[PDB]
Parts: sequence; structure tokens; C-alpha cells
Amino acid sequence: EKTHVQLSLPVLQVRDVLVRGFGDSVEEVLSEARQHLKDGTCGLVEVEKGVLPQLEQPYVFIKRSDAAPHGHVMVELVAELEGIQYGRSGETLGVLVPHVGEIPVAYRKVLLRKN
Ligand SMILES: CNCc1ccc(-c2cccs2)cc1
Repeated sequence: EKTHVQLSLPVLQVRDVLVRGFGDSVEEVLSEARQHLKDGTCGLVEVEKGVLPQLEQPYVFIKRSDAAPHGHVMVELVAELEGIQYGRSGETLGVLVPHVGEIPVAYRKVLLRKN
């Protein structure tokens, strides 16, 4: 199990997302996010004004962890619940959500730390 894995994540528009979060506690959302990333069933929503209030907390963000092998920006997971974050990292790339067949607008290449 390598420390990092290259993934191409489907980028979803928030209004298309059918399942708006991964669960109900910080530990669950991180766990489920990781399982969906493993299974190829995880999408990414880019954060713009109006996005977060349309998604369910706790949130799972991917944040930049370094400073980009082979096109894939190195990232790690950080969860947020009620204004508190669980992890510290760099800039947010987006919020992770389950992917259940929505049509993406792009794919985002990342090198994800499995931590
Ligand atoms: C290439 N697809 C295989 C694979 C994908 C993702 C992961 C994980 C992501 C986060 C924790 S495990 C592991 C294996």
C-alpha cells in the first residue's frame, strides 16, 4: 500500500450531486471518503460562493500538501465540522462527495496521500 496514489477525480457541479456528503461524524466522513476513493466512486466539487451551504457537513476537503508529479498535485484529506478542521494543510482544491454516476465537467488529477 503505497503512501500516495494517482487518481483522476470527476469534477461535479454542486447542483448535480445526488449524495451530498459521506456521513455524520468527522471519523466517518474521512473513512468513507477513503473507501470511495479506493473504489473509484468519489467526485470533487470546486468551492465557489454558495457551494458549501448546498453540501452536507461534516465536509471532506482535499488540500494541497506539497509544492506536482506527472500532472497530479499532491493532496491530503482534511475534514471540517461546525467551523473546526481536523488536519492542517494547504489550499483547498475542492470538497469530496460520493460519485454515483453524475456527468462531470472535468477531471482533476491528484496524488493523494493515503493517511
Ligand atoms: C488506483 N485505484 C486504486 C486505489 C485508489 C485509491 C486508494 C486509496 C485512496 C485513499 C485511501 S486508499 C487506494 C487504491
